[PDB]
Amino acid sequence: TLKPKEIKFNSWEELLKWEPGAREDDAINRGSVVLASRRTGHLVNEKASKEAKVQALSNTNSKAKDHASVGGEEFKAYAFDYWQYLDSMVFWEGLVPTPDVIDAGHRNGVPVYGTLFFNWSNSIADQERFAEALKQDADGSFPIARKLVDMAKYYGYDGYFINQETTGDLVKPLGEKMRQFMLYSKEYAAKVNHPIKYSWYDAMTYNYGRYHQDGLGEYNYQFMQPEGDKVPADNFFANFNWDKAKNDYTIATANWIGRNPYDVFAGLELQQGGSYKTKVKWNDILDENGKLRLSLGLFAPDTITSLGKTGEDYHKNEDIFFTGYQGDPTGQKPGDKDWYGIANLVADRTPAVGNTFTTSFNTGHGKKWFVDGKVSKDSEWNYRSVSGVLPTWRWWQTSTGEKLRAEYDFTDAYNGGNSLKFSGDVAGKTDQDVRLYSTKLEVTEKTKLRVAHKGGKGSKVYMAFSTTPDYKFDDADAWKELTLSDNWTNEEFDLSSLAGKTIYAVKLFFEHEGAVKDYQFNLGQLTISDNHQEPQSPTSFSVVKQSLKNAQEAEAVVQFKGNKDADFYEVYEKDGDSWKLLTGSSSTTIYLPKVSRSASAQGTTQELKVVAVGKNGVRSEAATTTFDWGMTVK
Repeated sequence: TLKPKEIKFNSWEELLKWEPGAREDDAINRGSVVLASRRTGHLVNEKASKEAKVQALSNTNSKAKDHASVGGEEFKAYAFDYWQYLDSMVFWEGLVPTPDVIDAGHRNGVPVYGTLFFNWSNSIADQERFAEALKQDADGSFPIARKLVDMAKYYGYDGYFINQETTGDLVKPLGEKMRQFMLYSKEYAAKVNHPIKYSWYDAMTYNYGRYHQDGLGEYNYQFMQPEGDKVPADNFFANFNWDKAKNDYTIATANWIGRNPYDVFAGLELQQGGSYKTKVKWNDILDENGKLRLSLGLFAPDTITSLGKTGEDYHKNEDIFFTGYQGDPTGQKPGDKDWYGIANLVADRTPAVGNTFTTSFNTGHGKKWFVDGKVSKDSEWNYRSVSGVLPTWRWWQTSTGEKLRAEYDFTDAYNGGNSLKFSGDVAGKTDQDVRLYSTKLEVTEKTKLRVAHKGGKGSKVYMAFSTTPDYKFDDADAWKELTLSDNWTNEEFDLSSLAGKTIYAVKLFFEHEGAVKDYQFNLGQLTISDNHQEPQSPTSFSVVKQSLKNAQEAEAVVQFKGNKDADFYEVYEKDGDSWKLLTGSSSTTIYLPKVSRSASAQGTTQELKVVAVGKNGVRSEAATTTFDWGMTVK
């Protein structure tokens, strides 16, 4: 079988038999993107906290029977892009996160954890499964802990969330061994130079089996207890029935043991709640100033995909959840709403740091895949490995009058599945802006700006940069007017006049001199970089495996050698006289679910190509190979 699959073990015996590289889909299942660094920018909301954090517990993947661990030929997906408000993402459905989640999170500077779940049960089988995980070697080391760390290192993810719901007589005496399993793990992980973190569900008490405190208290503090300068659980997930007293108790307990209260994440039951419709006791967790006194644990936020019928709906509903009903991360919750947007309460972070930043607003899914403004893949996909960096703010807008609607555009894009679209009936003379990205980008004599865009008829449009951390746009050398036309254009601007300065934010600015019915402008790509070169072509490109369905459709896997300048790679087939994109991936091993030929295809072979897409947004030259069908079509 060629299709890569999620990694699951039926027993601890099977896990102990695990070895790096010993599975046929290992080359594909490894994460390929290193965890990016992030900056915390100037606060944009008066009620947001730099202390309060957010951890998502997400069922990230399709549950369809034969779904691939990389994604699939379907638009609808948990195409998460609100990384800027997350501390970490927990892959809820299994032990080993998939490469599409790992790569997406890491590009955005968010660590990704697997889940170690012990069944809500007191069956002897389950208590034994639990005891067995804590088996020690002669030395007191934990062989299961080693395999967990070895896998985190090999597949390239950042640790585990432990949900220990198993209870009973065999479970009760194992509090210290559970605690030492976590401490041991982290010692071993530091020794293999791949440190991990643990997060811990409020379930198993130290001495009394399963009992949720809905908080940190007298029965579970041991799992957070400092051991010299180390700790067992890094993060604690409080059960959902917290209130004012329990939160007070949590804070008191954390403080007494010498832990930061913000390492406790108050659970929100978003599955039974219905995402942003969840009835949260905000009054119990916000202080007198309207500010979070604990961190927030999002249970099953992926639930939000079921609130709307389309992929477009997914993003619009995520907006309500993460930015809030007011629709601007600088604004306050509306008086007629109960839900606070995460941005209302928690500060954003940004991976746009260094000398180079690029994005084409790739959300990791699409109805089509565009290549420089032209349809290349004329059909639906989700391959979240290629998820890029979407706007920090959705949407921070000011206007002398009315505001354009900002949204994702899945009908037209420059590169990937979507652009950003700004549209509305402009009623009269107006100046307005859309502040898009928080950044920390160092400008040199070599720094250029590349912007791909379309439309804007009836306006002047500019891109402007703030060269101060407080996001002021007062620098005359930091404004570039765009040359507008009705088709996609990609323009380059010299930033050398800003050499020695740092860019902290990116905005668009719009001027309309009068009314404009049906106004529309699209932003399709944004790059700030001191490198304008094509990355090297991939080398050693071949079909390594194939499986034909018939003379016109096959699965394949391809492999090649890439380079450090590549962000991700695109694979295409030649369909008659037209190159058409198949898929993209951060990896150098790539599954092709459908290589296909038309009824009139000539010969017994077909050309494929792979292209590196640079960290600077520039494509390499293609590497090519020949897929051999072994047969003609007719």
